[PDB]
Amino acid sequence: SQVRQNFHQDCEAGLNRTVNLKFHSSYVYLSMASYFNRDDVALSNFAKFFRERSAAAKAHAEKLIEYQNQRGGRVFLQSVEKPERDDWANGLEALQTALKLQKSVNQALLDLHAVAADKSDPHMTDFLESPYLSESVETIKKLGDHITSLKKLWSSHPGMAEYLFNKHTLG
Amino acid sequence: SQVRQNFHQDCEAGLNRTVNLKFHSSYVYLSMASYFNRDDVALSNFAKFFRERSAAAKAHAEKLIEYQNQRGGRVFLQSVEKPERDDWANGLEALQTALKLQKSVNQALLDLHAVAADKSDPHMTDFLESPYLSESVETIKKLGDHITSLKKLWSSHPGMAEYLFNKHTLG
Amino acid sequence: SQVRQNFHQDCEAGLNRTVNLKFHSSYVYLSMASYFNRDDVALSNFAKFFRERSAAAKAHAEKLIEYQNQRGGRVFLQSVEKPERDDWANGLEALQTALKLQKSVNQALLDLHAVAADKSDPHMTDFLESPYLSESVETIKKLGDHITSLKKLWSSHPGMAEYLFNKHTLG
Amino acid sequence: SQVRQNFHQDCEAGLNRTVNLKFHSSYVYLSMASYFNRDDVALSNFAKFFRERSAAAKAHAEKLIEYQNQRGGRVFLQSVEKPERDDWANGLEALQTALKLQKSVNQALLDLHAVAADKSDPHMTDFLESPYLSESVETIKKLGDHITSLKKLWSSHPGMAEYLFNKHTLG
Repeated sequence: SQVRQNFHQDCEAGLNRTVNLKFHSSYVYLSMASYFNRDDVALSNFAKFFRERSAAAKAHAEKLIEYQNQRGGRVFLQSVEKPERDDWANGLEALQTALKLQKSVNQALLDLHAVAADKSDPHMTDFLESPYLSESVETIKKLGDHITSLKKLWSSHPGMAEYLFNKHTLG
Repeated sequence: SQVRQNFHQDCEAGLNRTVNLKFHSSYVYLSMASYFNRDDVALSNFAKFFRERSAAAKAHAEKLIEYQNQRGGRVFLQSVEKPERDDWANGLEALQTALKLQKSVNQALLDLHAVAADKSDPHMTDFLESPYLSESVETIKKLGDHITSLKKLWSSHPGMAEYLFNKHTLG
Repeated sequence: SQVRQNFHQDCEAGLNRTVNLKFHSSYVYLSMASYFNRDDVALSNFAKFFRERSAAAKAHAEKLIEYQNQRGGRVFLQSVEKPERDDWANGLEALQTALKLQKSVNQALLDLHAVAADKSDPHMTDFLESPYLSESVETIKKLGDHITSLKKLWSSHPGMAEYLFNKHTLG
Repeated sequence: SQVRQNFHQDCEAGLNRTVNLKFHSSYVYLSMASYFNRDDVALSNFAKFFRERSAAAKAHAEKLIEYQNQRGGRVFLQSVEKPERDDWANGLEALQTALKLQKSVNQALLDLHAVAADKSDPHMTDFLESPYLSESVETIKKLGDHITSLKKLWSSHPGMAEYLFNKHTLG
């Protein structure tokens, strides 16, 4: 590629693994969003919250593909694995799963950053820092906060907990 | 000082002790505000409430320094002692601590007022009355009211209590 | 903390030392601001300049506390030491002291950055770079410029120097 | 007087002495204002500054007369003594004279306040505190500041001092 410069094979490869990871998390969140819109769950604001999480992950995957092109790397798309579950049990459990999800995605980004730094690619590290890494910690803190608030209410009445939270926090 | 007139040493000294007191209470409130923003506490409106309490105390300290200058007294700043605790347990406890804090600060202001009156300084007593003393009783009554409302809810479920109050009263 | 990830003890500790440092510099500047408002100094724009320096340092300390929370670290506040002097002699001397102050604070930030880099924390280094490090060099250059301009005038008449500068540069 | 209530003879008498005092200070300031408009002095902003000082004193005298009526006391006007000088030498000297003037007027008000307090008249003390006493200290501090700034410049060149100050401070 007449455009490629100071762009290592490992950073190119790591970039492709990371877009698939982003697509998978988006799919996981779409699943949760759909689950909360079931007539037997009916927590519209929980569903709305995960639709946003999904859209954001989808957008990140798309920007990574664009970055691959901008640097002269070549895009290779892999199949997107289905979410691990079809039923998400409840609001607290869905929320807890997402925290783990966000942390493993955050770990992958840190790893990609490390390769970029190790290969001396200041353009990629700068690119990965904002808004990717910053987005991760903000979301993780937000999710962490939500889990704490829901746990408090849960101790009293889980049924009333989800309803109150769905309305006053996610609404 | 070519400006000094009818300004006693004790009122000058008492003024400096009181600014340090104001700075300390501001620091105490900053501590509480930070505590409520912890991912394991997550009571954003409680944090917001104490940020206001802090800013107000900081502002009072600053106006007292200005008053010292306006009268021809000389400002002497002392170190600001750290808050007594790093952990504030919970919403009710933080609220109760603040009531005591506000009352001891209110007592100090009454004492400063008494010295000013005793030294026959109508400018300082007038200055201390509004908005300092008036600010104190308004805040004390507000804090007293909040403690009552939180105690009611607390009897049922503390977890749900903090969440409801954080939303409907402090929000 | 369910939120903590890739956040080292040293970066957490260094963050707490740095907020205390920021609080102390803010206190130093408040002192200078008050000094210039004395009826026997009367350099209102010098006072105004240091009130800004103070407010900015206070704001930085507050953002660092927020960063500590966002990463899952725990805030520990220490006492804030009083400024080294109560009298700042004159405009040039106050200005020179501030340059040293800003440089030692800038050095501390570079040191904190080095620990973050050494521990491989791209989120913290990115956070420290803008706007902290950038704020430091801009302020240092501004202070350096002011000292040069005041020195020129000083050689002729210090009395007239402070008055002219207070009006045409700081005004 | 069908209106008089809790109004002592001494407070009534002290009120009349104080209006004459206010009228005299107004006259003194009119004199200074006129002096600075002389073709051989020509410091228009100094003149403008003293016209304001004059108008303010005149206004205070008028409000005191109104207060006398509102309480059911009876107004007795005395002759207004001419200012002590016709020539005010220069800007610094005029400024210094005014500081003394303002302090002796401030002392008289404190004395009147003391009689009111001693006679247990909360309406008069409240009336004397704002805006009379507060006006006094604000003006005294302002005058004190101006004298300091002018002294600095004076040390270098008095001629240039008055000109610069007339333009940059009083303008």
